[PDB]
Amino acid sequence: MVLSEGEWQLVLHVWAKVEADVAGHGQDILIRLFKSHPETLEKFDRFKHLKTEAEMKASEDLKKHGVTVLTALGAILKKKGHHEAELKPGAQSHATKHKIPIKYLEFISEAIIHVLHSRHPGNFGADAQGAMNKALELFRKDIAAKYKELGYQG
Ligand code: HEM
Repeated sequence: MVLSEGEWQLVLHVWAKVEADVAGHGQDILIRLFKSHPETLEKFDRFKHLKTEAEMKASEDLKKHGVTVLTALGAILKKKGHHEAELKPGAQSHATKHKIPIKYLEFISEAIIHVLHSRHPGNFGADAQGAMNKALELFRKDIAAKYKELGYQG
């Protein structure tokens, strides 16, 4: 698939807002993922022990990881589809070290859309959400194709 320039503009316009507070958005998103799909928490040996949202909010370690996740995703989005090289080392770690099924990448995609919709309603109307959704679908498809080349396709 290919996003048009106007689609990339809607994505990067809301992303610019997100970047005013990377740590707070990172936290909101991981917590939304873990609350909505608790099975995903099981993949993190680092956070497996957290029992409530309160504990999650208080974890500086979780917040640090949120920053890491959104910084990597932001570097990919800013490539506007030219992300081949950037994708490769994360596809390999997520496929053979962490073992993350594509299903779970769909789950964090939903969490991202939820949080942006809640925090940026004026910049995240139907057209901007449609563009972000296509950008995340592009990302998942390319990561799925890499998974296949690497032997996981899990
Ligand atoms: C937008 C999707 C995602 C991005 C951009 C992302 C990015 C990253 C980055 C940059 C790291 C650190 C370096 C590395 O190990 O590659 C990481 C580690 C990790 N990711 Fe992801 N990730 C994503 C989705 C997920 C999902 C959905 C899960 C699991 C449900 C997951 C599980 C992990 C685990 C287990 C680690 C290692 C945590 C530790 O430090 O112990 N990731 N991720």
